Parts: sequence; C-alpha cells; structure tokens
Amino acid sequence: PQITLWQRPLVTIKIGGQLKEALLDTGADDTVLEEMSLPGRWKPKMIGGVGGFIKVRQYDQILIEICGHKAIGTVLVGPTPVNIIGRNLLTQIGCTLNF
Amino acid sequence: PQITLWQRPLVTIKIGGQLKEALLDTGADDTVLEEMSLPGRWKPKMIGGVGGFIKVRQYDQILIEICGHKAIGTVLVGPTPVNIIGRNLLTQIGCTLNF
Ligand SMILES: NC(=O)c1ccc(S(=O)(=O)N(Cc2ccccc2)[C@H]2CNC[C@@H]2N(Cc2ccccc2)S(=O)(=O)c2ccc(C(N)=O)cc2)cc1
Ligand SMILES: [Cl-]
Repeated sequence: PQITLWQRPLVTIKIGGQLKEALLDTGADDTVLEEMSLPGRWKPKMIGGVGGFIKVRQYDQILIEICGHKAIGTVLVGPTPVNIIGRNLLTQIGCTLNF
Repeated sequence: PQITLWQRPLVTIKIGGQLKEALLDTGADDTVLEEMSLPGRWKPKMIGGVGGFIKVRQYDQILIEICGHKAIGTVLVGPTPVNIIGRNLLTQIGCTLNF
C-alpha cells in the first residue's frame, strides 16, 4: 500500500501469536514494543530521545508479520509509550519513503 | 525521490538561510529542531518522546526547504537528539510510505 502521513501510519502486526497495533517509524533504528514475552536469549540496552531514555531487552531473530508481510529481525521490549516498527524491519518488507 | 531505509534517512534542509542535516521521521508528529534562532513570537508546546513529555518552543509559518522542496509551516525548537522532519512537513511535501 501507499500510506499517507496526514495521520500516524499505524499497522496491525502479529508477533508471539498476538495481534498488536504499531507505528511505522523511519526515525527508529530498531523496533520497540511494549512489555511482552519473547523466546530466546536477550541482552539489555538503553534507548532514548526527547524526554529521556528507557531500558529495554533486545531479542534477535524474532519473527513478525507486518501488514501480511513476514519478516525476521531484532525486537526491543520495554516500557515504551507506543509500539514502534523501526528501519530494521521496515527494510525487510520493502518499505520506502517517497515524494 | 525514493529513499530506502537501510541507513538513517538523513537529508539536507535549509532554514534561516543555513543548511542543516535532518532526519525524516514518520514516528514524529511534528518537526523539532536543535536550538537555533527563529523570527517572530513562539508558543509553548508539549511533545512526548520515549522517555516522557517535554516542553519546546513552537514557531508558526516558518519557511523551510527539505531536499530542495520548499515549505512553510510549524517548527519546534528544543533539546532533540537530532534535527527531525516529522509528519506535518512530510505531509506538506507529499511524502508517503510505500511497500
Ligand atoms: N512530537 C514529535 O514531533 C516528536 C515525538 C518523539 C520524538 S523522539 O525524540 O521520541 N523520536 C525521535 C528520535 C529519537 C531517537 C533517535 C532518532 C530520532 C521518536 C520518534 N521516532 C523515533 C523515536 N522513537 C519512536 C517514538 C517514540 C515516542 C513517540 C512516537 C514514536 S523512540 O522510541 O524514541 C526510539 C529511540 C531510539 C531507537 C533506537 N535506538 O533504535 C528506537 C526508537 C521527537 C519528536
Ligand atoms: Cl505545519
């Protein structure tokens, strides 16, 4: 699809068998989701921007469906105020900026 | 043009006659620039980041160019991790997300 930016570009995603709403975010290097369980190893990291930093757990090689597009990538999990899809997964679904 | 997302979508902008590097950020509702001088009166504005909400300065009807595309709109000034071109100006220059 071609997604307008008059409104936030929100999509439904499927991860861990659960459906969620997430923001397509070209400003974010990596994907960040609210607290949830995920399988496998993880390691802690801090991410930040306006207003500060939060602690997250970095899981790699996680499978995700975005708009009916299957991808594999890193997912950061932590107290984010909004679910974010970052460049690390936007590339995999072939997403580009166009004007 | 068409901008892929394997690296940060950093572009050159022009504002107050100066060239600056800025990030095209579809997760940002607004346009937020590093501390700088702008003409006219400003208004207070709250924005929310990963870490919380903060107060910044809002200037309206400011001329700004993005990759050479001229625009006039709202520009926020505050402690941002990088110059950010957000949805208000991305919309104005006709930018969409595509996959
Ligand atoms: N209202 C506005 O205009 C506004 C909103 C919010 C901001 S922000 O400063 O917060 N900011 C920009 C930013 C932050 C850090 C580096 C480059 C650019 C967010 C917008 N899109 C990317 C950022 N994030 C997603 C997000 C957070 C909050 C609201 C909407 C979207 S995030 O969760 O900070 C994050 C950080 C870092 C990483 C990582 N390291 O991978 C991933 C995710 C600025 C302006
Ligand atoms: Cl505007």
